[PDB]
Amino acid sequence: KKVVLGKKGDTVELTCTASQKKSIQFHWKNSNQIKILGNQGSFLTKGPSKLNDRADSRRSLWDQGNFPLIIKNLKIEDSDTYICEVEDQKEEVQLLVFGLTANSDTHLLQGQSLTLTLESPPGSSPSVQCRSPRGKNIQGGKTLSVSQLELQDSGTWTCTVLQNQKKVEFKIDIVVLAFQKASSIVYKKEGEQVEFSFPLAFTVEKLTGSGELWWQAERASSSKSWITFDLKNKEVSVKRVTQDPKLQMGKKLPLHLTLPQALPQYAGSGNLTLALEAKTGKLHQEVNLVVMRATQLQKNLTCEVWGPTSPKLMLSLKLENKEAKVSKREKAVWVLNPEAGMWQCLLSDSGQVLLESNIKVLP
Repeated sequence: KKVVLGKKGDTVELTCTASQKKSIQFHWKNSNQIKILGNQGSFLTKGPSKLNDRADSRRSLWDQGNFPLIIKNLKIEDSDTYICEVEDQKEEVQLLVFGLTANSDTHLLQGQSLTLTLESPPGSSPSVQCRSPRGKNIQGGKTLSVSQLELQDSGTWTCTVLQNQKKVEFKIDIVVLAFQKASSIVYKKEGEQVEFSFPLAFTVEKLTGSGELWWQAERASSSKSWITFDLKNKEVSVKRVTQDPKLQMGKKLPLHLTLPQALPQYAGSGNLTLALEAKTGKLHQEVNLVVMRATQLQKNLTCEVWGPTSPKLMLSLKLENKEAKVSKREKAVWVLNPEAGMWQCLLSDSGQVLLESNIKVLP
């Protein structure tokens, strides 16, 4: 009742051993008495089975009393019981051949699904467990499906098939393209020339990609504001659009959404959607910009932080020398009546300083 598990397209070696270390008559048959292979003296014979072109022995072991059935390029339909007849005795082995394929041979996107399908012989009911590089585990029988892939799922998945207390292992390479950042965030001040950056992971491929960035300026519901770009290899180019501010873009693959001067109205969220192909999908990665404006009215001052600020942060204005001239939790604080000193406006949260903008007072 011996059981051997094979992999589709692999080779297997089914063993037969005589009592004595000498070459004797042996023959391999299947469960329907179809001759696979045997010897005639020292010679190999092959029977009229469907295995004929893929069956062999190792004749260098026959003088050792070993008469193996080697089957290459295993097919699912090679699953059968095989019998070696040697010295008036029968040695029985059940071969079960499995195959395991991803439903996609092409690179996948983050958030897209992955489905593995186990090819199995009639009358077998195996369990399957597969594990991604990140440790994601999926279990099943015929089909195993992960709803949403993570970037960290890219690489070699290891799948174990369990059948008859035996197991066999499949390694499947999964390739997906994903952004290397979720919410990028830049804290600048009325003036500071803003830069943004969203990287990928090299790739080639033909006619392949273009999308655009969308922005929700703070208060200025005046949306539909954007920039459109087409890509091909290490070549990028603005399809058209931009307008509104002077956003400049690069000619080179490592995308740099440039914002000439960080003016106050350019604060808010944004989604940079990328979508290429062969068998498309669309990447996304968030973008956000905050601005701080430290400016003394007349003999009295004020400063304010626009954009995506947290209801957890604080703002403060002091003349650096001495401590807190005004501390608070909001985006538009004021300090009426300042004294000479190179004042610092401070935006943070918890403790670590986020935005810092210096400015002096006169008398």
